[PDB]
Amino acid sequence: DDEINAQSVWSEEISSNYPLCIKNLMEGLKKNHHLRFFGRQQLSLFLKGIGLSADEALKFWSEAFTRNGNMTMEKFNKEFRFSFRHNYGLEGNRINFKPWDCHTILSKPRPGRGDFHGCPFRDWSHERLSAELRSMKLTQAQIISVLDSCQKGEYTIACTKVFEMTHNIAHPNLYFERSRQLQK
Ligand code: SF4
Repeated sequence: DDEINAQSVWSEEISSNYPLCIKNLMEGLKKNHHLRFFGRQQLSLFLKGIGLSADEALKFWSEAFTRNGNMTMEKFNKEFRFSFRHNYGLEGNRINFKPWDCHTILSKPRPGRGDFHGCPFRDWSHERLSAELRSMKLTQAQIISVLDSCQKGEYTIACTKVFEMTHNIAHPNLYFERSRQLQK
């Protein structure tokens, strides 16, 4: 827990290793203090996969959902705590839910307005992808290549390109582990 914990998953150091879908889910969680079912699962299970303990997860999710009076701790405990515990098996269900790979994520129903699950390389506009990638210090040429992949429907290749351009068999947790190790 000294490395991956409820507080460190909000740090720049750890979050620099997230792929765009996880970055998007964290941003929606930060802005809205809530995520709908599909994004709640995609993000909760990705964090379980990178080693966030069950105890630190309940800290992370309860703090994020109750921020700025968005809901009382009571409402969190009555309406969400069970669902988050179930993702770790804490309520006695003997299923160890596995993190979603890219194919699984792309296969979920496409996000609509207010949703943050899915794959930004498919689900975002070029304008929104361009700005996000500019903010990650990518150049014009580099962004055009990434978008070429997006236009061909080759989302996991576009993601791989972004990994390659931001560092000096398709799975968000694999992106995280590969990026974290280059960070060490
Ligand atoms: S390709 Fe996979 S890891 Fe990359 S942004 Fe899309 S769903 Fe996430």
